[PDB]
Parts: sequence; structure tokens; C-alpha cells
Amino acid sequence: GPTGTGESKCPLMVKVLDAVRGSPAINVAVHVFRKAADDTWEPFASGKTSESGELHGLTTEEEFVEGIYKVEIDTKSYWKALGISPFHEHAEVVFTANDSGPRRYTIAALLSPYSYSTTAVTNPKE
Amino acid sequence: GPTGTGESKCPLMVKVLDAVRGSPAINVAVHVFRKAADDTWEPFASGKTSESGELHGLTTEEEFVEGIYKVEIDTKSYWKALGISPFHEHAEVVFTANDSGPRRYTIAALLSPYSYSTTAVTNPKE
Amino acid sequence: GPTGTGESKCPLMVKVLDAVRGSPAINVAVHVFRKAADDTWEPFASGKTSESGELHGLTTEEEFVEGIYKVEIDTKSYWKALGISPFHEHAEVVFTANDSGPRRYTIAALLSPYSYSTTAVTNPKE
Amino acid sequence: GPTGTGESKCPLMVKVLDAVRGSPAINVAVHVFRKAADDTWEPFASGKTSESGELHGLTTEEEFVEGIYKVEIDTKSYWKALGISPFHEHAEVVFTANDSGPRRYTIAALLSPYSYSTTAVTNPKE
Repeated sequence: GPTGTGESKCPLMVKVLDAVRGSPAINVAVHVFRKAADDTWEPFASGKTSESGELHGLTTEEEFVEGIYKVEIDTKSYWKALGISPFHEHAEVVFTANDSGPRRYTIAALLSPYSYSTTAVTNPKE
Repeated sequence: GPTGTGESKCPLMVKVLDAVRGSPAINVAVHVFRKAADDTWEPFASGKTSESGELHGLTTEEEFVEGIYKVEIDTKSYWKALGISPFHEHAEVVFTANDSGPRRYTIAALLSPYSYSTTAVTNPKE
Repeated sequence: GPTGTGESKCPLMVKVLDAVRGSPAINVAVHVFRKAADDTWEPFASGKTSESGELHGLTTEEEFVEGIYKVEIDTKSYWKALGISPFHEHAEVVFTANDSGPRRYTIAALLSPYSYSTTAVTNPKE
Repeated sequence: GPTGTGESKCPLMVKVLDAVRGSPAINVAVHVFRKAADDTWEPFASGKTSESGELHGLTTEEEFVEGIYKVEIDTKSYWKALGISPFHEHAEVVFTANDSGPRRYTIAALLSPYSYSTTAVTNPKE
């Protein structure tokens, strides 16, 4: 579940919440990509949210180098399973991650069938 | 149609959206209040949103004086009518109307059974 | 800080996030009221968010009986201190809390100077 | 003024709001894409939001066929222009345009340096 391509002080964590039910979004698949040298998206890490709606251990401090990363949340499969025909195919969060500043990231996403918000971070990890 | 009290160049407008169905929240009750000297809420204007999810002609420029206002939105009757169990009793937006600031105010509300956003203002008009 | 009128399995917790800075909202004063028998708001508990943007220990399982509670977040003082003139006087969350179902509550609030969202819960506590 | 490609009864419209200043996001670049057979994104329509934060006449009913669309919003250049350091590279909305569904689509985006919401649809018109 909440795991991926690494284990460290958790430089990248994802938390998904369900705005219709008032609970975390469990079993939401997440795919992380890194912008490759040839400008394409290279697959970086993936997992699914736990019963807490969280995704941990996706990567590691060493592996998480500067770059443009795309965090893709499969919202569609999530609503489908619930009996709902959602509007979005998925929710994507694209950002630059460096060395030069903030180096631990909490990407949060609040889900509604026709809407979603996404917000980012704190500082060290907690 | 769906109007409040006074009709003319709208200094205050309300718009409500349904994030579950992806459409405007139609026929929603909104009640506006002004804090009186003894700090109690005196009814100011009221109305129900139209088929477009908007409420206009609530008040007028001469009537809308500086002060503290409360826009209360009956969110619960809305979800009940749809058969979804909601969390909130209602949504509220409390703000100070200040002359040296913008004249026109659009209070936007995006609704979910367990969550809501509220955003405000602009200046010239539509 | 994150404390109030009780200590238990945390039936009521509050977390505030800053959407402009990407961090938790620290030192945000929170006031909780309970609808009184005579239909007025009786003060119930209060505190301020910690460095994590969270508020714990506000109440206790025994003290937190069925009722309509109003959670008031002093967003205005928060932005003022930051050098910003916000739009809202505060952010309020009004809901019924029972015995008959969900009995642990996490009220979260994401803050912007002219906007704010609020969402509620999970189930047991975590 | 601020238009995309084809002009007439708008099957797709975009509106962007600034949650920091409480006004429309003016002069924002939006690029629309259609997934092609080989699953690559082919440019479909583009434009900059007007003084009202809207983008109209992007396409036309005859042109807007069923398929998967991507609306990319240049959020970063927006915050840079204001001098605020943002988190996201840009905002994206990926969705399937399906005939048996509504015809008109308004993609609404509410922006903050570290957070964004996106909501959709209605049906008849304005």
C-alpha cells in the first residue's frame, strides 16, 4: 500500500480525502513521474492509499533528486467503484522539487465527483 | 425571478455550485444579516437561488452601507432534497463591507456534503 | 496551545493550513460553542493551533454530548499579523454532533485571504 | 477580445479566479489539447483570460467532438507576474467529452500560490 521506490525521512507523501463521504479516500492508485532528460515523463514510483487515505514510502531522500515531478491520482477508478460517473479522468499535480529549499512534500487532495482541490506541504516532514 | 430586496446595479451577489452533480445549486435559501449596534444580527435581505444558481437584487447601493454582514446559506435542506446526508447545518460568510474597497461583491459557494469553499469579490461588474 | 476543556480519545480536532505559504497555520485562535437550551451559543472550549496547525485536547468524550456546535476560526487575526487585509471576519463551521453514529471529528480548514474551504472527518480518531 | 479558436454557442468555457486578491485571474494563458489516436496531446485551442477572468470562443460545436481533453492553465507565470513564489508548474484538467452528457462546459479554476480547485459543468447556457 503506502510504499514505493524508497524509504527515508519521507520526502514525498500523498493524502486523499473524500468530500462526499467525509472520510479518507482508501485504495486510490497514485503514479509518480519524473521529467526525463529527453523531456518525457519517466515512471518514478507508485502505490495506493491506505485506510488513512495516505501514501508513504514512495521514495527516498537519495533517489528524490531535483526535477519536475508529476503526481497522478486515479480519481476516476475511485468514483467508479463507488457507483459514480465522475467528471475528471484523474487529478495531476506538477511541480519542481529542488535541493535549494523545501525538501519534504505532502501533496493533499480533496475529492468530489465534479471537483477537486490540491494543496502542498509543511517543512521538515511533520 | 430569484431576487432579494432591491433591484439595480448589484453591490452584492451570491452564486452557489454543486460539486457532486457539476451544476448550479438551484433553489437554495440564502439569508443576509447585518450586525446591529448591540452586535445582534438583524435580517437584511433573503432569497432562493435561480436555475443558474445565482441570487441578485438582494439590496441596493444606497442601502448597502459599511458594516459587518453575514450571508447564511441553507446547505442542509439542499442535500436533504437530494437524499444525501450532509455534515454542515449551513454555510456562513461573515465580512466587513468597506467603502474605500470594491463596490461589487460576488460571494461564491461550492458545495459538497462534507465540504465547502467560499470565495469573494471583483469590482466593475459582470 | 492544542488543548481545551477536556482530554480523551480526541472526539474533536481542528487542523488549519495556509494556502498562500504552503504550511500549517500556526497560532490561529479557535472558539467552540455549543447551542444552548435557550437557543443561544454557550462557550464550550478554545485554544490555538500548534506549529503543526493542529488543535487537540479541546474536549473530552464525556463532555462532548449531542448538540449543535459552532467552531469559529479567527482567520482575520491570522492574516493581519501576516501583513494582509483579508476578506472574511472569521471562518465558522456549524454542525450537529450526536451519539448515534460518528463520534470523533476532524474539522480541517485551508486558508486564502479571499477564500477558504472546510471539510470534516474520518471515523474512530485516526 | 479574449477568445480561443471558433466563435458561437460555447460548448467549452474557462474561468480562473485569484483567491489571494479576490478578483479574476486576468491574462492567464490556457492551452487546450485533445488526445490523439497514439495517445499524444494534439493542440486544440488556446487563449488568455480577459479582464473578467474568462476565455470564450475556444472551439465550436461541430469541432468539439467526443474524446479526451486536457485544459492546461499557466498558473506559474501568473504568480510570477505578481511576485509570489508558487508551488505548481501549472494546473491541468483532463476529462472525457461525452455527447449523451451535457453540451456546455465551464471549467472553473480558483488559484492560490500553493493550492488550487477546479470544478466543472452545467448545461443550457449562462
